[PDB]
Amino acid sequence: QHYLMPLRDNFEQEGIRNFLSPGSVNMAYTEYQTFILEKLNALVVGTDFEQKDTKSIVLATARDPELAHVFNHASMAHNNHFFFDHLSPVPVKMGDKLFYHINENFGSVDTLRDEMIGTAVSMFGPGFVWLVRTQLPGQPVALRVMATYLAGSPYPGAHWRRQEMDAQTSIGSSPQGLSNGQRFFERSAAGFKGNKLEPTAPGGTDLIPILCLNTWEYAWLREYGTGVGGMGGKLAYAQSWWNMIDWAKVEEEARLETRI
RNA sequence: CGCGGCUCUGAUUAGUGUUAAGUCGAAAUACGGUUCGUGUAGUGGAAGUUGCACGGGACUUAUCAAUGUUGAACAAUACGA
Ligand SMILES: [Mg+2]
Ligand SMILES: [Mg+2]
Ligand SMILES: [Mg+2]
Ligand SMILES: [Mg+2]
Ligand SMILES: [Mg+2]
Ligand SMILES: [Mg+2]
Ligand SMILES: [Mg+2]
Ligand SMILES: [Mg+2]
Repeated sequence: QHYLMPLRDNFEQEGIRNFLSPGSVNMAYTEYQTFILEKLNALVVGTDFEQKDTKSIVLATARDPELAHVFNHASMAHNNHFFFDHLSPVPVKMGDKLFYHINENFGSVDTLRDEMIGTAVSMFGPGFVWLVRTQLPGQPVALRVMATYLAGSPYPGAHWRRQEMDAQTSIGSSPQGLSNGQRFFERSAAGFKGNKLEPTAPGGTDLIPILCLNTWEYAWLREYGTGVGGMGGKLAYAQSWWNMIDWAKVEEEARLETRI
C-alpha cells in the first residue's frame, strides 16, 4: 500500500519559520496527504497500480476516462509533495546560472515573482502554478510559467489532464472566446482520434517541472486566514512562499547547460 | 448229467503300430485362395464335402468432412529476442 513519507527538514515538527506554522503544515501535509493516500489505496488495492509509484499512476491513468478519479488522488499526492519538497527552512541565495536564465527569459527575478504570484490569484481556483523548463530538440532551454487547475499535471505524458484553462470563463462568442473554443474541440478531437497536436520528444524530456506553488485552500486558509481587508489571505501566502524557495535545489533540477 | 465261468484253437474277417525313395488328389497352416473348428445328420476312391445351430482358438485388424477461431483498438516515461 501507499504510505505517507516524512517531510524534508522535519517541517511536520517545527514547520517553516515565517511561512507556515507547525500546526498548519500538519493539517496541510500529514492530515491531508494521509487522507488522499487512504482513498488512493482503496482505488488501487486490487489492481496493477497497487505497487506502482504516484508518478507512474499519473502517466498511466492520464487519458483513460474510466480512471479519472484515480488520476486525481495520484496526481494530487504527487503535486502536493512536490510543493513541500522545494521549501527551505532558511532563505537561500539564488545561484548565478539560474539568476541568468530567469533574467533572460522573464526579464528580472522580480518580474517572474509577480507573474507566478499574479497567476495564482488571477486563477481564482485551487490549483498549482509551475515553473516549467521547455527545451525542444533544436531550440535551447527556455523557462515559462504554467498554471494547472485542481489536479492537472504538467508532465507531457499526462497532457490529457493538463488542466490549465477553465471553460466557464474562457470559451465564449467574443473574438478571443471563439479562439479558445476552437482549441478546446481541436484537442478533444485530436486526443480522441489519437492524433498528436504538438510533437514531443521521447521520454517526456520536453517539460521538466522545477518549482511549484500549491494554491489549494487547505494549505493557506488556516494560516493566512480568508484575506478580507487586504491582510494575509491567498495574496500574502504567495508572497511569503517566494522567500522560502529552495533556489539551490531549483537550479539543480533545472540542469541549465553551461554555455557562458 | 445239466447250466455257468475260464483257457486254447478256428475257415472267414476288422482295426491299429512300424517301415524315406510307389501311386491318386491338395484338406490344413496367409483372407491357404469355399473362414476354421464343436455337436448332429447325410454324402464321396481318399484327404474331403453338405444341411442346421453353436465357438473364436478370425476380423478391437478399430485412427477426422466438427477441417480446426480478428477470444476486445491504438499510443504513451508503459512495453523491448
Ligand atoms: Mg484266423
Ligand atoms: Mg476347407
Ligand atoms: Mg487347400
Ligand atoms: Mg479353406
Ligand atoms: Mg463345418
Ligand atoms: Mg449331391
Ligand atoms: Mg485366422
Ligand atoms: Mg487375432
